[PDB]
Parts: sequence; structure tokens; C-alpha cells
Amino acid sequence: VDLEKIPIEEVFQQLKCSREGLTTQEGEDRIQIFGPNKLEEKKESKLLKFLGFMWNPLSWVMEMAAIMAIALANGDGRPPDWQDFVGIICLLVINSTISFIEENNAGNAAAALMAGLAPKTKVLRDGKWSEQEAAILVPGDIVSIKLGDIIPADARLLEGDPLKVDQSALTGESLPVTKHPGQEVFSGSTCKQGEIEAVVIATGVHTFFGKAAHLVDSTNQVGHFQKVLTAIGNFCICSIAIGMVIEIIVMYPIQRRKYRDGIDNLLVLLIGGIPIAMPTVLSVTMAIGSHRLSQQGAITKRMTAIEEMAGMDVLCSDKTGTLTLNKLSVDKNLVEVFCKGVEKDQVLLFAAMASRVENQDAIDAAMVGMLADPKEARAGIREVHFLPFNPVDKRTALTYIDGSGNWHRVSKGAPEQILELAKASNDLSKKVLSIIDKYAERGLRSLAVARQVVPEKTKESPGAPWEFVGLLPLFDPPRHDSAETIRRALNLGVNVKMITGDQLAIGKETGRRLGMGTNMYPSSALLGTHKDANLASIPVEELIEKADGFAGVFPEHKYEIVKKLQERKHIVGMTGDGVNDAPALKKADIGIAVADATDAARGASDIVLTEPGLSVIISAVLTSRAIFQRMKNYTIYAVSITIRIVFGFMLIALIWEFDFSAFMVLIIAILNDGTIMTISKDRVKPSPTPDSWKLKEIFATGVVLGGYQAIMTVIFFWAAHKTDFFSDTFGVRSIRDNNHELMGAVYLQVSIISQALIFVTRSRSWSFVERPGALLMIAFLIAQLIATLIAVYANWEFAKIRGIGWGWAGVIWLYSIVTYFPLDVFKFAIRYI
Ligand SMILES: CCCCCCCCCCCCO[C@@H]1O[C@H](CO)[C@@H](O[C@H]2O[C@H](CO)[C@@H](O)[C@H](O)[C@H]2O)[C@H](O)[C@H]1O
Ligand SMILES: Nc1ncnc2c1ncn2[C@@H]1O[C@H](COP(=O)(O)OP(=O)(O)CP(=O)(O)O)[C@@H](O)[C@H]1O
Ligand SMILES: [K+]
Ligand SMILES: [Mg+2]
Ligand SMILES: [Mg+2]
Repeated sequence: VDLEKIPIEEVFQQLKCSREGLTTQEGEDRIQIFGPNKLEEKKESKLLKFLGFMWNPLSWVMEMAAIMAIALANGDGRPPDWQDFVGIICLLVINSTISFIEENNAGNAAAALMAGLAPKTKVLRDGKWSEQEAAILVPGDIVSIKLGDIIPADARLLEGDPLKVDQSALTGESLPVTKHPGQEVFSGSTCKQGEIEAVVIATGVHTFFGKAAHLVDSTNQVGHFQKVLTAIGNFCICSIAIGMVIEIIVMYPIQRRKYRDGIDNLLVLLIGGIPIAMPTVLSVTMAIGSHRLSQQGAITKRMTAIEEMAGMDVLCSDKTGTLTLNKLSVDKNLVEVFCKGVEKDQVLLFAAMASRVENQDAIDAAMVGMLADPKEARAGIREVHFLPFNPVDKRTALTYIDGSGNWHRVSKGAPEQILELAKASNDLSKKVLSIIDKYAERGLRSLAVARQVVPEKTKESPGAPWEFVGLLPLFDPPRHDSAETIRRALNLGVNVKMITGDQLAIGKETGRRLGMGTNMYPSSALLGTHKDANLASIPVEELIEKADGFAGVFPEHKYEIVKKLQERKHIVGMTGDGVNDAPALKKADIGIAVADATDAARGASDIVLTEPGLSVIISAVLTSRAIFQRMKNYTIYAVSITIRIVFGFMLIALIWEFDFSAFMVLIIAILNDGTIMTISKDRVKPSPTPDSWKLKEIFATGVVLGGYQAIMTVIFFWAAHKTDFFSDTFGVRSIRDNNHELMGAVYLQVSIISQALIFVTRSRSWSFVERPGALLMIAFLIAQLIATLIAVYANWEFAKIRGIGWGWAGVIWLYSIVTYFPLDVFKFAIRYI
């Protein structure tokens, strides 16, 4: 092996890389353009095989419709079916052209979104500590790896303390493995612990994970959005089958109708009934919504999270990450010291000493500045090693050489862990815990400092038993708008529940000034069923739903808390930040990574914020509902147009044996298809309650609207055929059996009402009251001007249509206008129940 398991070690970098650390950018480019990149491109992009050509189920039925015209014409026996057949292909060509250009445009607008969620690596280039995308990474170079980084390539650790990497999933072993200088690590691994520099070996394609991958197979096959999209497709296809395959076929021999030339009634049901617009419009609506979220501040790593975000019912929010600022502050009056000889004004300095000073943890950054002059924190101390924060240790420490060569060490950490650095007298333990609990009653978190000296003047030897120097009170404080945001979320029907590892007194005290209510519990009490605490009086699951927040949350508890809420049917949003939030984020309905979350948390989460605070999440939830509203309204529209077309033309054929022009319906479909890319760009107001995309309600809303429109179409036909009524009042013309003129009028009436239905379906109140905006009006007016012009002037024997004057068309416009107003009353009536 060139490297791998065998340790070529220090020789290997010198033999190949031939340089150390600061490797110039020009050197990377030559090997980058040679061929190394993180991973291979997906198969079948060549020749625009599926990027210029569609093949959804609806297109398959449309292909049958085109063939059916040829099939039922005996090939060249009947000429107009071929004219329809080329027309059907032209509609498919037009639909495909608009479909694929808009998705391409949406994909171009999501490049920044894809860029935001890309794997990113941290490097020092020209001596400049920098962060770069992982596709820029060069095999054989030196990189910097921090806790919770995703390892981007094979790498050999360079120097520095052992750290723990998690090989689970890649190798399927739960326990993370300690990795030492010189040892190899692999792409896709996540650091559970520690921090080290390393030399990357080979790109992910050369990594064993890339070697293992042979033949590509279905990935996320069961994705819910596609299944509901198919179900909307299934219902409209069923309606055509109910309309055509049964009843129209049923009426042919019961009444002994014409056969060969009756098939046009089947073709109109196919050509107008099938909404090939419907999958494209919904597909691009989410894509533009994600770009809106990218503007908003939320990067939808999962594109389908809009449905879950719209349906979200409860949001479990980390107090430290989302509810509170995290520029912690200490009033030194309440700092209490021990091991006197140290003093209240000086124990802050030790905390500043044990804080990193350049790239800073939020608490580290505060304490560097808390002594007023940041130079004082580092002034002449001559540090020799720094021990960085680790979640199992909860501790930092600085080792330094001072005076005549004394080796001293100072440390910060969580006080319970600091109290075990030298297990103190229980008198001391009771005293420190009393002030810690007093700070918690005050509402302030506690950090403890400690000090030791090492007599053996060496990095690797334990020093003298630690002094428990003291511990200091740190304020959260709340963000300005989180206090509003809980109220806003409550109004929008999402219950915000606090999550924190802080003891309950901190959470309630912060929570009361936040405004969240204090009916909240230690998670450990409610974890499982074995901890009692009056479980019989209130089930833990029932109590958890009632609870307004959870304190002392460990990561096992956090997964359980969402799981219990998710089992209680609630759609659970949950924020996360760290390496051990990943399973809770994965199992949550919406995993939300906070802006400063670890990349492991960003990978595990469905959605990744790039802007901090609970306020951002509620704005994203509110915006997501506004995007979600128009998917339902188009689905109501798409079903409703399908029902009116399917019912209308067959029903006149059933009653008055009237064959409608297939080409005219084809014209309606193209005009509809040309105008429905307004719908994605509408400005519907969000639903206030969460909503879960109940298909039955939207189908019920659409079918009643379409049935009413079909009924008014049938009334229009009867008015201008069997009876004299239409020309009795202001008959500029008069027609009954003038079928080519008559169906031109039917075309014009159907087209206007079909376009107007967009205004009904988008609006929740009166269609007039909710303003349309210019694009929808222009799409309506241009389409209906063209529809009017065809109705007035088209003398086409091929299309069975004869031009019927503007005065008559004006009556059709007037009839459509007075038909339109009770659509809202029908819309209100169906969605009342
Ligand atoms: C909120 C009550 C307002 C009463 C105003 C005075 C009475 C007469 C108003 C005209 C009659 C129609 O009034 C209209 O009814 C429907 C309910 O079906 C309301 O619609 C409301 O309930 C439906 C429930 O499905 C929601 O989808 C919708 O988002 C919501 O706005 C409209 O907000 C209201 O404008
Ligand atoms: N860089 C750091 N240095 C020293 N101590 C730190 C530290 N960061 C956190 N601590 C301390 O460790 C303990 C827990 O820290 P941690 O960051 O895990 O909080 P947490 O994530 O549990 C709050 P929440 O659950 O609300 O997100 C606290 O007492 C804290 O003061
Ligand atoms: K998830
Ligand atoms: Mg931190
Ligand atoms: Mg945290």
C-alpha cells in the first residue's frame, strides 16, 4: 500500500508533499486541474437524455392519446387525427420547454443554496488560516481539523494530542476510535473529540468509501413529496377513466352511437383532463421557496422540508443557542473565591488565561474581554500547551512557564467536572454547590476556575493536586425578539418548548423573563418509565406534551423527548448545535441546525439556518406556510379544472349528442399551460394554523368547484341550443343547431371560467377582496384576449369552429362574469366543512 494501514509516516509527507503547512495556492491548482476532486459526477448527464425530454406517467397517457387518434383513424384513413397528433406533440414540446427551462432557472438560483450546504474544509494557505470548500481540497497537503468537522479525505494525523473519530455507518461500529499522530483517518468520519493538524492523503473517490461504491441504486426512493404528487396525478387520471373508459364507452352501445367518429369525446377528456402542468408547477414552487428561504436566512438542505415546516406543531428550542444571545457577562460582586490568596478581581484573569484568544468560543471571547484589556490575558505568560473544550470533559486548561522557569497551569470548566480534578473535601463541595444553586436561583450559569503547579516541569506529567480557585456567575442574556417570537409562534400555532442542559432553576428563571411559562421539568425525571415521579397520575408522554420545556437535557434524553412528542402525533421542530444533537436532529420531523452549529449537526439536520435565533425559525415557518398555501391552491385548481373538463364535454355528449372539438380543448390546454407559471410567483397569505396537506379536502374543494363550472357550462349549452333564451335577450346573432358557431361559444365560455378559477382557488376570502397582482391579471387578460379573438374570428373547418361575433362574445363574457361570483360562495361552502 502507498500509505493506508502501513505507517510510512513522516517519510510519506516528505517523499510526496515535499513541503509543510503553508503550501501555496498555485501548487494546489496544478494538481486540482490534473484530476483530483472530491467525488464523481452522476451518470446520464450526456446528450440531454432526460434534460430535454420528459417521461412521467401523465406523458405516457398523453402518448397513448396521440397514438389513439392515429390508432382510431386507421393510420392515414382519417386526416384530422394526425393534425391533432402533431398538435398533442406540440403541447408536449411546449410543456417540456417551459418545464425544463424553469427547473433549470430554479437550479441556477439554488447554486448559492447548494454552495451554502457543501462540505467545507479548513486550511492554511500562504500562511493564512482559511476555510474552503471540500472540492478545492488537494490530496497530499496539510489541513487543520477541529471538533465536529467532517473529515473530507483520507488523512494522516500530523502532531498533537490523540482525538476520537466516529466511523459508524462507514464501518458500522458504534464506538468512536482514538486516533494518534501518524495514524490514518478516512473521509466521512466525524470527530467526537479533540483537535489536531493532519496531512490529507487521497480524495473521497480513492477513499475506501468511494472504492466500496460499485453500482448506483435507488437512494431515498420513498420520498413523500413525489408520492403525494403522484397521488394528485392518480386522482385526475382516475376521473378521466371514470369519465371516458366507463361512461363514454358505456354510452356507445347502450344508445348505439357512432363508433369511429365518437372517439373525439374520449380524446377531449384525455387532452384537457391530464394536468401535465401540475408536476412542474409544484416542483418549481418549492425551488423558488427555497431561494426565498435563502434570502430569509434558512438553507433547505432538504428541499421537501417546506411541507413539514408548514405542518410544524411544536418547536423544541435550545435556550443557549436560539433563545439567548451567548455573549455571557459576569458581575464580579457575586464572584466567590476559595483558596484565599487569590482574589475576586484576579480569578477572572485565570479564566481569561484558560480561554483561546484568536478564534474564540463565545464564553472564551467574553472572558478574554471581561478584564477590559485583552493584552492582559496573554501578557508575557509564555504558554506551552492548551487543552481545548471536550464535551465529556467540560474543561479547558492553559500550561505556561513563568518567572524563573516555574511551570504553572490554570483551567476553566463545568464546576462538577472541575470539582473532580482534585476530589475536594465535602465541606468544599457543599459550599461550591450552594453558591452554584444560588447563582441558578439568581438565574446565572456557573463556570469554575482551578490552578495547579507541575513540579516535574514536563508536558506529560500530572501537576500538583488542583486548587479549587473559585467559580463565577454568567448571565445568558435573552435576545430582544425571542420574547416576541414565542408569542408570535403561539399565535401561529407552534408551541415553543425550552431545551437546555442547565438545571431547572436557570431555565425557569430565564424562561420567566423570556416569557415562556415555568411548567417545565428535568428531562431525567421524565426519561423512560422507570423513574416514577407520579407517572401513574400523569403519563410521562402526557406530561411531556403539557411541559413547557425540559432542563438538564442530555443527548439521549433529547432524542427521547422528540420521540415522545413525535409519538404524540405532533410535528416536532427541534434545534441543534453539537456532535451529539445529530440523532435527535435526524429523527426530528424538522432538524434545525443553528447558524454556528457544528458541520456534523448541519449534515444531520433537514434544514440549516445561516442566521441566528428563534425569530429566524418562526419567520421561516411563517414564510414556509405562505409557500405551502399555493401548492394546495394550485392542487385545488388543477383538480377543479380536471373535473370541469371531464364532466362538461361528456355530459353535453350524453344529453345532446354534441361532439366537442379536440383541437379547441388542445388550445385551452396550451393557453392554460402558458399562464400557470404565474401560480408559483403568487403572493398568497400564510395559513395561521399549521396544515398537513390533506388531499381529500383539496380534492373536495376542487371537485365541487369544477362540478359547478361544468353545470354552468351545461346550462350555457342548453340556453343556446334546445331553448331560445340566449338569443331571446339581445340576440345579435341566434343559433341552435349551428354547431361550428355553437362550440366556438362553448370554447370561449369554458376558457374564461377556467382562467378565473385561479382567482377563486388562490383566494381564501372573496376573490375580488384579495388583490390578484399584475402577473395573474396579465396572464388572464392576454390569454382571454386570445381566446376571445379565436372565438370571434376563427373559421376553421378542421377545428369544427366558425367565428361568432364580438356582440355574442360579449354576452359570453357577461355570462362568465355573473357565473364567476357564486364560485366563492361554493368555495366557502365546501371549505366550511
Ligand atoms: C371571521 C368572521 C368574519 C365575519 C364577517 C361578517 C360575515 C359575512 C362575511 C361574508 C361571508 C364569507 O366570509 C368568509 O367566510 C370564510 C369562512 O368560510 C372565512 O375564511 C376563513 O375560514 C376558512 C376556513 O376554511 C379559512 O380557510 C380562511 O383562511 C379563513 O379566512 C373568511 O375569512 C370570511 O371572509
Ligand atoms: N469553552 C468553555 N470553556 C470552559 N467551560 C465551558 C466552555 N463552554 C461551556 N462550558 C461550561 O460546560 C458546561 C456545559 O457547557 P455546554 O456548552 O455543553 O452547555 P449546553 O450545551 O448544555 C447549554 P444548552 O443545553 O442550553 O444548549 C457549562 O457549565 C459551561 O459553563
Ligand atoms: K430528520
Ligand atoms: Mg462553546
Ligand atoms: Mg448546546
